[PDB]
Amino acid sequence: MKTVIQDTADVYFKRKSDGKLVFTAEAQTASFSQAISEEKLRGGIGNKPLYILKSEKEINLTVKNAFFDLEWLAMTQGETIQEETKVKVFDREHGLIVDDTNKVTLKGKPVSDVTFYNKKGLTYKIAVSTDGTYTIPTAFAAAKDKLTAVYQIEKVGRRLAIKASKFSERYEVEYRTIAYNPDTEEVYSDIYIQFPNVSPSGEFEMSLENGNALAPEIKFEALADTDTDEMAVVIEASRDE
Amino acid sequence: MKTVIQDTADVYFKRKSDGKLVFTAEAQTASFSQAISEEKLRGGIGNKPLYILKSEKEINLTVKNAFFDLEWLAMTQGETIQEETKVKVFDREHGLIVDDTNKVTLKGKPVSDVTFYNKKGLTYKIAVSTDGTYTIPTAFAAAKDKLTAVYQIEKVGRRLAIKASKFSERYEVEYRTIAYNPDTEEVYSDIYIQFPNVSPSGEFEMSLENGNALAPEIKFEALADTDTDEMAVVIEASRDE
Amino acid sequence: MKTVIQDTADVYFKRKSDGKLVFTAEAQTASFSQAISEEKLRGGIGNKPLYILKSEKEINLTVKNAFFDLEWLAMTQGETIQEETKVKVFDREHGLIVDDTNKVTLKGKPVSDVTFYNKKGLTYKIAVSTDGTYTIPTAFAAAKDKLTAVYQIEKVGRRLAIKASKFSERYEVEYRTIAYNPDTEEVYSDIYIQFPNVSPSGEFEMSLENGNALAPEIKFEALADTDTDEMAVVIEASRDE
Amino acid sequence: MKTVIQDTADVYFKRKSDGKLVFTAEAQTASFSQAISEEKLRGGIGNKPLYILKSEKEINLTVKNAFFDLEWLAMTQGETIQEETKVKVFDREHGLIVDDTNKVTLKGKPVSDVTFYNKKGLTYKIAVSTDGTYTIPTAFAAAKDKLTAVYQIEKVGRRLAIKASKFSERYEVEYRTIAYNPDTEEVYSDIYIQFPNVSPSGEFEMSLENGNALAPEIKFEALADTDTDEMAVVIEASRDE
Amino acid sequence: MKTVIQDTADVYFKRKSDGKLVFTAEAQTASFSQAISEEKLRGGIGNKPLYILKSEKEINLTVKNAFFDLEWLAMTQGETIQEETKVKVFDREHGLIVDDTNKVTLKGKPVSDVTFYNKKGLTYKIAVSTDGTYTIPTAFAAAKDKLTAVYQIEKVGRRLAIKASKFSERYEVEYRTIAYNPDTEEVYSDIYIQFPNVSPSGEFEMSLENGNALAPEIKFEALADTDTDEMAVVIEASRDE
Amino acid sequence: MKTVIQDTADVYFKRKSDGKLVFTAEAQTASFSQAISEEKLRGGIGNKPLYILKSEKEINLTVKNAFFDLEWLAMTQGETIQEETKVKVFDREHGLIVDDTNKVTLKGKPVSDVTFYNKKGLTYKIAVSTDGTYTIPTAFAAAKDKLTAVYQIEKVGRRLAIKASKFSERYEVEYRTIAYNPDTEEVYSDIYIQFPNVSPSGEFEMSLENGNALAPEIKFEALADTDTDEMAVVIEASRDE
Amino acid sequence: MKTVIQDTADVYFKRKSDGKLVFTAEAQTASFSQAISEEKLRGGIGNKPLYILKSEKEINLTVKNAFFDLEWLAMTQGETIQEETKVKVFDREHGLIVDDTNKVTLKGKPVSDVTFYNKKGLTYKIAVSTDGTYTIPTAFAAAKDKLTAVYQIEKVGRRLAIKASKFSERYEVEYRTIAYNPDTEEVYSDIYIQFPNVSPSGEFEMSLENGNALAPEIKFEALADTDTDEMAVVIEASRDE
Amino acid sequence: MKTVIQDTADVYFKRKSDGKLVFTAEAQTASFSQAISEEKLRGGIGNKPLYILKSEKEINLTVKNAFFDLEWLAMTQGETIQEETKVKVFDREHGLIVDDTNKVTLKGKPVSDVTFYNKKGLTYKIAVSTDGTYTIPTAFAAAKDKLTAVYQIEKVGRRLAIKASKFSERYEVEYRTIAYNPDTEEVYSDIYIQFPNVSPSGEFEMSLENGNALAPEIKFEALADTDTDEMAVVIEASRDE
Repeated sequence: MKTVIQDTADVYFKRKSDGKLVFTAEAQTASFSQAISEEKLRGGIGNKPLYILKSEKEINLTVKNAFFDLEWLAMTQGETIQEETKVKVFDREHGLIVDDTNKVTLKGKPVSDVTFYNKKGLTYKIAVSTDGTYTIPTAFAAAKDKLTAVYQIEKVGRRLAIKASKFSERYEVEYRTIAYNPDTEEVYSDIYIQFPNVSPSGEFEMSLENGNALAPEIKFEALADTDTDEMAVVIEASRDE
Repeated sequence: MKTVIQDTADVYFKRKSDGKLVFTAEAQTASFSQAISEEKLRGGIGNKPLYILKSEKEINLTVKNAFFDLEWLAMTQGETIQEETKVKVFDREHGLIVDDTNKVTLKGKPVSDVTFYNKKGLTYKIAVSTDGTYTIPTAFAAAKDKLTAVYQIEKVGRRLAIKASKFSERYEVEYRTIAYNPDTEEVYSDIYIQFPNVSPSGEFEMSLENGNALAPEIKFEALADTDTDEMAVVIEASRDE
Repeated sequence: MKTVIQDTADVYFKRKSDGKLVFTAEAQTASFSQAISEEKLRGGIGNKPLYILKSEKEINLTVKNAFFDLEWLAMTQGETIQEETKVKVFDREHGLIVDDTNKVTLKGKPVSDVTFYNKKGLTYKIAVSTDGTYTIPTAFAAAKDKLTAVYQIEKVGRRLAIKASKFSERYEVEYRTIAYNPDTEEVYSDIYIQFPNVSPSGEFEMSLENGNALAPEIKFEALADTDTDEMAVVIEASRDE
Repeated sequence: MKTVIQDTADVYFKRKSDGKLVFTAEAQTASFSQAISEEKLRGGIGNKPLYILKSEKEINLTVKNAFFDLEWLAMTQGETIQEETKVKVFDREHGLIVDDTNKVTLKGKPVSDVTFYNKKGLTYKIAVSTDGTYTIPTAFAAAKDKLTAVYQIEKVGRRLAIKASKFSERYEVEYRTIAYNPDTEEVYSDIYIQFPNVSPSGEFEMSLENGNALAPEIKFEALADTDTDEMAVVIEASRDE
Repeated sequence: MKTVIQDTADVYFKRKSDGKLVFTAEAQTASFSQAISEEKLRGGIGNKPLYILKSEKEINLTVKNAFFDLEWLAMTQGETIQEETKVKVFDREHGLIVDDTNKVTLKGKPVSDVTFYNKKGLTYKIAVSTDGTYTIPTAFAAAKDKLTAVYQIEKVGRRLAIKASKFSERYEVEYRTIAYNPDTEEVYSDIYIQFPNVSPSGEFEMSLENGNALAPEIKFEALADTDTDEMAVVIEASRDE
Repeated sequence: MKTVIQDTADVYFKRKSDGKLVFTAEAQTASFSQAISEEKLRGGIGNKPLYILKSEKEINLTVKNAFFDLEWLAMTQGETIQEETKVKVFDREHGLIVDDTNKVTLKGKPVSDVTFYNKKGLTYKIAVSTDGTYTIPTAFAAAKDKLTAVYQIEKVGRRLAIKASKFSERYEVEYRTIAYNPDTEEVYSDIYIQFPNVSPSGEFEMSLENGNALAPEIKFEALADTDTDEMAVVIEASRDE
Repeated sequence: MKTVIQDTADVYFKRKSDGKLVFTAEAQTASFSQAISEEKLRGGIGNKPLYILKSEKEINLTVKNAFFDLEWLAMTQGETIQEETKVKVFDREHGLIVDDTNKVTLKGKPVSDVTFYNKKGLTYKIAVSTDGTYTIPTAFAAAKDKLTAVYQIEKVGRRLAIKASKFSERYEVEYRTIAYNPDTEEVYSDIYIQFPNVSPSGEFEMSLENGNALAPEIKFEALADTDTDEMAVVIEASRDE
Repeated sequence: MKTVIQDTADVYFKRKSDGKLVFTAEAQTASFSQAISEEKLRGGIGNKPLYILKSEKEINLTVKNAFFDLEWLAMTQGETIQEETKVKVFDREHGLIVDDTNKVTLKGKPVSDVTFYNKKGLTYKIAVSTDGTYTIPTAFAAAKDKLTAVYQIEKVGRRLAIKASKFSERYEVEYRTIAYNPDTEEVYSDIYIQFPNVSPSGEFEMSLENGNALAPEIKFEALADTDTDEMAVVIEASRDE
């Protein structure tokens, strides 16, 4: 019976090392693609084909969500997130007014060497002062001027490390979607697609566009189950259960 | 006479072994492509080619429909759709309330472990309780909290299997489209593009995106016929004869 | 908890030799991408164990701004910016009128020879005259006609030479962005991406087309740190801690 | 400082062979690109990237004007335009009336074979007639019908021949543009880019579309100077000096 | 000399196909608004305009009448008015009182079913009431209540179908205006804005607004006649004849 | 100083080719506009507005008089008034009474087919009767009725043609107005707005409405001067000097 | 608390360099509007909209006065008033009684060609001389008849200059309005609206009609400040307490 | 049944982040609008026939008050109001009489600069004088005259900052209104409209006309709830309960 599919799929992930379950109900794209190649045998005067050898197969999976979480990034690297880490980040203060004594006051807690910029693009590089007041040369900026400061601070958070010697883990995936009857407009069937023995391929892109959304990508490549030689199964149920 | 084409084509199939005329008249795209490659032999002082050798042709077919059928994906593979098979799928139930005596009531019928998710993110693996209720611990959710449950259940339906198997059966594809007269507007002729020996290959792509129009995509490669040494025939049949 | 990221990160560049700080709070695009090398351990029935061989990791960075700064040009070609340098540039004059005695007046200060063009299109090349008035041949121009003049003048300003010597130095790069709470659209956390050992790369396209802004684009590419074996660090710092 | 560029550039070409200078004040695209061959050194466990190998620094130039001028595309192809030459061109005549004697009369001076087309799309292949009168076959058309004709004529004009020949001519190129101050909306700087020792590499591309401007394109390749190992210089001149 | 005009043009429409004439009546509004669309070509610094590529013109007409006639909708559609066509409409019979035995009669010659509405708005659909009796159930209404009845009858009259394709029958418009002497204040000239080969355009609007006249409006687009290119002609006459 | 303006008009046009100063007259409306294409450059977190890109500065002109003159239609389309051209116009006559012999006598001079309208809506199209008497068909009407006739006649007068070709005439325009001092309500300043190098464009619009004297509308477009690069000049005078 | 506003606002303008101050105390309208870009984030089964995904922001200002000040046009175009400049203007004279002996006495000081117009309306381009009376061509008019003349004079005053390439600078704007207590009707608070870093926008309409005042209109677009990221400040202060 | 509504609605706002309730009792307009968008899937051959797909709904809310309150536009831009803050405002005195010498006094506390204007219109800037006396050049104005002064002062009040990187939060809304009866005219029902999960879109327009009341306007955009899949609910009632 011909159907019409118009939604995305609910995607279920399972880890074949411990038994974790990661699910997504806000998917934006769920796709799977196939590829097959064959070889032919030829010989004799005129390399006419004499046989058709075995055809090989490969299957790829792509999943794109509409949210962001660090678990999707931890999946593609195989490295555990570390809670409560002390990191060193950058910070910037704008609109600082010098006094007639050529001194500015910093409201932050500078850690590294402080950098000062003025309205012409010149740079000053001055170490951390104890009392928060610095001395600025008269050639840099005159009294009643505007300066900006850049420095570093300590913060607390979570950490994920993208190393060069960590590609890990093997998963199992399921897709679920619905299919409609094209005559009475009612939902007719539920379609399930099962992939056992998949491996996460390293193809990552984080584009922080102007506006827009993130929509992370995750990509898998399918293998064959050892017990029963299957790579993907498609089940078309019905509303007769 | 020069004409105008502004519509898609019907994509009749027919297997050679046994007559199974597969029909589709609600197509969205039908495309045909040709490429030619060539090799040469080099020579003496000037590296000029001497004589031609090993020139080949290759014709590729692409069909994109608008509806969806499981007998359209069984053509790329070589397996068969096994009716009436009992399978295992995931299931999800949102919004379970924990009562005063730290218990939750389950409305489904699991055939595996039950995974519970709280409002920030966590896991709890418990086994099937024949009574129907489950005792959530105290450190997970206290009372008047909303939890999510994920199971595995059983269902009956059609079941395909994408294996690495032998694809043998060859088909006879034929397209049909009508052409219009630019001067006065009525049909002038019908255009047929009959491929005489085609072999399932190339690739497949199922992209489930959150809009609509799944548009299943299939490709084929046309090989030279044995008796007539043909690959594709283009026919223009006028409506005046 | 899942969040929504709709913004462009602020970028910070720091040279690892001295510590020059160049930042941008006006960026339009900031992205990084990953790549890996994949192959299969396969062959057929004999090599039934199929396994994915993963090797080699690539991390690339691209930043697109909206203003123009010459420090970005100086970064990709390691060379200090010469300042207050006398140079020679072209300058043209339009709409000059020939007098009765075939003598035109130039109000510029030429250095090289002077080239004169007429309205139909020719060229007269003459040397420099001290008083600033040049004789004109009778055939090339007539009385009360229109001419234009081109020469070279002297100007001062900055300079930066592109030599056939590859750049040097390595940069620490930081991206900073923010994430939003889904259910109640308030700011939840700040996300930092850090690259500790990253080299620039030469991929420039400085296209100046009419009616469009410049939007410079710079490309970096990452190498492993020699101690921690890292290439990038992703930090998610909550705003309530 | 951080300037804004929102306009194209005026270009200047000077030939180093004799003396010539050609400029543009109407260009539509001025582009300058750099390409460098980069490979990686791979090491121990995980095939980590450690060092980058750079070579082959090349610079290319792209100029697209708004007018069509035969002297400008003669730079990218080394030849000379032979003015005032006779040549053979194609000609087409429409709307011919045939009398009752199956006779047709042409106007013009054909030099080659005459081809006739009817209203259905058939071809007639009559040779040249001395008095410009032809006798169409009865089956081709009847009285009070309409036919069109194709033949060849001779014309006088210019002529440029594209061959396989070495040009070996050198130029000096200069680009000039203006740059505004973002917080005062006044012109702040003039930006010059200088290329000595350029050569006209041949990558011509000409596309004529349906109702669209042509914008001819010419490409150049910049080579290193043999006196100060420079390939391009960048100059920023402030109007306050 | 300085004609004053203070009236509305008396309009006449004529058709090419057969030549019937309409609008022997009084109008309210007439216009012939004219427009030109231009395309630019820009280049150089500042995007100065160089040359144009438009060569286009258009003329539009709008006529508004204070009366109603079915032919004014026949010119906005590609169809003819069919006459003596029996058609089905809706009638009504308001006012019914439920008695003890529920026996009330309807007058007329109904064809379709009758619907009855009470205070609670219950439908209680019944078939054709062949006699003048129909029952009422208790939950519908009590004794001595008020009901309203609706049904469908047949009528004979003129008809005008509206289809979704095809338009023909170019028209000729003449704005018969009258000019008055500025001094005498009596007819000085007779303005005859004639317009050959106009085409109807479908921008119809029909709204009824509680007692005000409908005042239908018709729109036209004027084209060059065949060869003379006289899309609009303005004629001034005199009373001196 | 601040002044109050209540009057208008005093508009002068002067031709550039020949000296023709037109309508030293009192008008109704005389406007003056300005348009600039502005686009916004955005970047950073939140896509903040930070610069405005401005170009394509244009100025238009609008004049509306109080009388209708064909000398003012000639400044929009370049086409000379073809004076004394015989033209074909329409004419209707009312109050025709049917006699007892089915005869209708026309006192006019018909030159085309005549159309008769009855009291109900029957249209009778008949050819020109040279005897001055018309035969009345029996089915058209009965005796002692009122009939209307419509036919074509010829007349003599002026004629202007609207084409779609060329406009190459230039003018200089000046506006004069009066401004009063607010504290005295006496005449203080004369304001002159002068536009050099104007060009007529076609944007005509005249609506003939009932009971309303029209205002013919004429539009122009100002263009940049060749030597002064000025579009409009605003001049304020003083009555005390 | 709750206030009632029924008045306009006093408007103050200040230039951000050489802070020229222009204020108005007789205004008619002071408004400002805000706009943002909206979208939707969707996903999952169905297309349920998840969140809003807000975007770029815009603020526009409009001021409408009741007097005429030349400085408003001088801030629409980034130019300066040039005081005490001598220019040429037009002049007209009616009521010229034609004196006998072919003389007409003048009363002004013509500087250019004098043009004469007769009763029926015709031209006559004479030239210039100290002829209190010129010499009439009896061909034109007769003695004791009417004549009108038009010529030019010289007058000194202020002037502006609208150039083809001019900016609009940047400004700070302030609106002041009063608020009322709704229970007792006494002035409670003063509301200030401060717009820093705004730019004038050129869309100027200046229509002069028959007794309609002039009512100027000026428009601004607001851009964010670099230091505080502020686009508008709304203060309720100056409360009489 | 059929009810007549002649009243406005009372509005309640509820912030789902801190538990803040905002209540309106003096409203003028409460509007609620709804739109449905549907796209259709099309097949091939001949025409492109149809199939109806799933549709989407959008709901908008609009509220208008009668009193001005700073909390209303504090929700469009989510940002708190800081109390008792120092601000700089403009001020001016009129009617200053110059002294006998040539000096004037000011009974205020200027901050930045004083810009004197005279009765004819001019400008004389001078820095702040500590003695409270200012000297004017005699050419600017003379003694026994009147001048005006404009400057800045400092004040203390409440303050709202409209920033370019801050949007609103999530809210819940309810409208209440009263219906009538068309026969007994007493009262029939209370109509409630409830909107969960709304978001205030920024479509802001506050204008200050002369002698016209100010009514602030607020807009919203409905989003479906995460539990009931609902956008807005309409609740009827009755007075008989």
